[PDB]
Amino acid sequence: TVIPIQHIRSVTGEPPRNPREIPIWLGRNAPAIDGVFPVTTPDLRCRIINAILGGNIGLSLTPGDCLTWDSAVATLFIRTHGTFPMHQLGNVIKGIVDQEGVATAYTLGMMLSGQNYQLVSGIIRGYLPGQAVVTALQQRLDQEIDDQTRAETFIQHLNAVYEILGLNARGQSIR
Amino acid sequence: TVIPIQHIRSVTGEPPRNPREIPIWLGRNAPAIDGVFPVTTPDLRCRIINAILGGNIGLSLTPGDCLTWDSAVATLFIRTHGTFPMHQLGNVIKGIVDQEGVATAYTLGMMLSGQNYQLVSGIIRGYLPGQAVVTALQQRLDQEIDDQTRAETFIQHLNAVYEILGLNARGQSIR
Amino acid sequence: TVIPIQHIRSVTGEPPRNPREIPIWLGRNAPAIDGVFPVTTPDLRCRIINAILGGNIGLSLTPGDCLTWDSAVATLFIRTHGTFPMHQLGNVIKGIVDQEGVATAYTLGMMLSGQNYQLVSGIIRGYLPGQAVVTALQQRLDQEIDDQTRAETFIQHLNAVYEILGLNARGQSIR
Amino acid sequence: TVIPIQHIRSVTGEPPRNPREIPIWLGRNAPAIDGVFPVTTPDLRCRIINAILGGNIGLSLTPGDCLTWDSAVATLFIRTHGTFPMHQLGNVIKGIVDQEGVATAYTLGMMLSGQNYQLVSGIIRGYLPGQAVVTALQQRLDQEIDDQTRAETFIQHLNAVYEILGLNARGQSIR
Amino acid sequence: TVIPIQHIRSVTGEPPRNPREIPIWLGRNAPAIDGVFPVTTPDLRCRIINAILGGNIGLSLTPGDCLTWDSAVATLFIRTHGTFPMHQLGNVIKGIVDQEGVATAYTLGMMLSGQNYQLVSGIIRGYLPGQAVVTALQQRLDQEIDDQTRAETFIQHLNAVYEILGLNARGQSIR
Amino acid sequence: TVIPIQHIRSVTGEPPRNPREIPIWLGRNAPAIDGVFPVTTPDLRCRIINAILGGNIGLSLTPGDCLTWDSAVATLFIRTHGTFPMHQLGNVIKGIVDQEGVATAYTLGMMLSGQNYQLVSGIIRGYLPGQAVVTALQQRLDQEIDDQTRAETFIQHLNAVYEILGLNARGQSIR
Repeated sequence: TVIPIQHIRSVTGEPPRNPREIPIWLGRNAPAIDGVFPVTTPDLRCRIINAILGGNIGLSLTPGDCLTWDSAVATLFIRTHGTFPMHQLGNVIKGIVDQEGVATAYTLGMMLSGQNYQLVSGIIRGYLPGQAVVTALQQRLDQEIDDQTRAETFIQHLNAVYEILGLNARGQSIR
Repeated sequence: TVIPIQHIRSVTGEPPRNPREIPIWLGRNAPAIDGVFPVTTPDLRCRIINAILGGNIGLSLTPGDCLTWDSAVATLFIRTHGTFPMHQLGNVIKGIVDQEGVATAYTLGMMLSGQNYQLVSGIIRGYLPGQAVVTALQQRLDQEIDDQTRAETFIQHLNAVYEILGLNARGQSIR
Repeated sequence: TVIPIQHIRSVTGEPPRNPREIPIWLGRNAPAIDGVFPVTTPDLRCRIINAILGGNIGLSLTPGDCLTWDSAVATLFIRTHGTFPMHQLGNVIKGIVDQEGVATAYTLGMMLSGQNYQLVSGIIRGYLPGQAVVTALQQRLDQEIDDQTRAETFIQHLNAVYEILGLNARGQSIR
Repeated sequence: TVIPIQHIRSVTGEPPRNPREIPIWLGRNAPAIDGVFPVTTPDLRCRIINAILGGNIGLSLTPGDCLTWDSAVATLFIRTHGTFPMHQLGNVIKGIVDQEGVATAYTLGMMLSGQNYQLVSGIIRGYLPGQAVVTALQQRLDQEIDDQTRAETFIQHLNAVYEILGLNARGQSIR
Repeated sequence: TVIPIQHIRSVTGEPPRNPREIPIWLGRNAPAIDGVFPVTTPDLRCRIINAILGGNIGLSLTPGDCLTWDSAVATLFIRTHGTFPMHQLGNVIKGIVDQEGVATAYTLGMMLSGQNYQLVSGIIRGYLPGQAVVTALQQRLDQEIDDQTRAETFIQHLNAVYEILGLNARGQSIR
Repeated sequence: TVIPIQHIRSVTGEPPRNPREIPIWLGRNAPAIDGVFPVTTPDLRCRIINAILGGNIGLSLTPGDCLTWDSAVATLFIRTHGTFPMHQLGNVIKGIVDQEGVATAYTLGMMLSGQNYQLVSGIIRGYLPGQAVVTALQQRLDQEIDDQTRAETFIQHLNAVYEILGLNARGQSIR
């Protein structure tokens, strides 16, 4: 095969030069890249990741690393931050909430941790924008069946509760 | 099934930064997008929209919100301006009437509103060129049988009235 | 299908900024476009025109408008100039013969005036380049059996008289 | 069905601005265009000329005119110069020998005249660069069996005689 | 086959202006090229390198010189610097562990030295990043069988130790 | 069967205007051209060269002249510089020796000369750096059997001699 790199690299754009911003940059373009091209085999994830990173030192992956987007995003964290990602999940989540917003930090949160709803849910509930929201969001997530049902319906609920109070993704008033 | 994003960007350009300026940019550039690469289902429209807006998780859509290029546009306007933003919808429409004219202000307004004949009809009738037009246009639309039918035959009737009086699109004379 | 946009756009160039000029510009670059990519169906004209004129939602066409290159140019004229009273058809046509010449002004002239031969034939007669050409043309049109055939063979006969006298499209001498 | 217009436009270049230069510029570039992409039908030859010229010029041809490259080059000469190319054949050939030398002027002179070897040879014999070149070239051409084959091997024989005297393509002395 | 050069040449970028900088630039950018287009044979490595470096008849390789990317990078090194004697292998390697770090310098030193594991292991032990690394790495290599296994397990151990101590490739702490 | 002239010409660039400068320009760019697009038959070599030099009939090769790249470049040298142009071939060569060193000069200087070992050997020996270089290279080349052999091993032996004395490519010291 040959990967359509002309296209994939228009969705994504050019990467950040500060190289401990990279795992979060690749983390939040992954959903888009999967729409524009079906990435099925770990060989193609590795090929795509290595193409879009270009000439950066020590930052090529192996197909061993790139089994899921998570596993890859965790491996590029370990080679930049030095630590494992799940020895500072708290600080990383808080840092994203402040720049990008809750629905972003939720998403990267469950890439880095490894689809651990319990933990990431609890760390986020900390950084929600005001007490009122926290109570609102909680009663919606308590009326699902399982924690498997809650990890699909979490963004759907946050987006409904922010409509009522009139806030804007980054958690500021529209009003 | 490679969505050719590089070509679609060649025609539309880059979307704005200030995400209050995204919902109209998407309505304006819609019939260009659809000429380069023709969409068919909601599925594809989702995959195209998300890929254009890039690595933005906050303004990401789902198939549910994308039956039509209008349903997509409406959903984004409620996330950015909030519901019942009637003073702002007043202001985006008054702006267009001055640059473009009333038949453009009508279609963009009706797109951003979720095809709300009653609201947008009302706003435009305050920005028409002079008392005699308002009255002539209304008498024609009142003869029509229901509100679905008025929304169909509005640009039609506005033209007929503007032609008699000898105005061009921007409501200035050609006699 | 797959419309070769970035090739078509290399060949035509950029559409002019004052949009009153567009309609005559889409006429001159038609036989170039048909070179690069043969436009068969009206659905394909719409797609190509819409992608060229970019994010200008004022000028978007439908299959309904663009059946022939001349139908499409006629519509785009109406929207940039306005619908005229018949008594002013003369003043539109004159203008065009000074830019483009008689064969242009005839064709648009019949589109704008419900394809009526008597009116626009009678108007054009006035603006030909010299007495000789006028009588030269008539005799060829007076051998024809009815006004239906005259309406077809008008361009054909006009070119044959301009050949003989040694005149360019604008009706001046080639030297 | 879709011609490679990107590749052909690299081989030719931009057309010259002064349109009395166009009909010879197209004669020089023809045999290279035949190499890059094969041109078999009139309908193809038409399209390639119409796309190269580009619509700023307004020199559109038809599948009747573009039958053979010489018939196309013939037609464009009339619509710029106003005369027939056979009105002054000497004064065209003498021009092309003063810039590009004998082998260009042989090649366009056969194009304009309609493969009239007997005439074009008789004209160019006058403009050759010195008595012994003339008498040396006319020894070789008199040795070959017929005139069909003389017109084939003419440039093959000319390049030889320029070698043995040490002149370049523009008939100047190399030393 | 024809190779996708325009795509490869958009992922790597322009090669540096000083040609002593070229042989390492090519090592950094190898994995990217393998991403765009998987390079399988020595032939295809040659074709790709020769096209990227363009007009340099100076640095053009053959299939002999490029079996593996590490052969090419060595051959290109010998040209741009010159073959140097044993006592100068010190200043070559120290120069590189400063730019790129131990893993790069080990692989090139083993290549510019005819795989002299005792020499290139000895020199690299002076430029390791702290005494506790020097000692930890030694123990792992020591409990291997012979020098041939030690040569092929070196980079495996280096990285394992660098991981525990939490260093990046350039050999500096990131915690 | 399209020759892709836009890809080739993105790697080589635009050939120089002064027709004396061409033969060496095509020598330098030869390996990069066959990197982008693999030639095989003499036919295709002919077709690519004529496409590049464009609408230039004065420098137009035939398949007879194009067995190899070198055979083309020799023939084009003889059309522009003369037969036995030995003062001229002196200065192209000494020129390249003072920018790019002896090993390029031997390779280019050989193509321009149609692989005339004894002539290009002779020229270069008088630009080598110092008397001790000349004796040693000569002894090593003399130990060879045939004159064909000597031209296969010439660069190899230059670099042995150069590497004892401790010189780089450009005849500069490396101590």
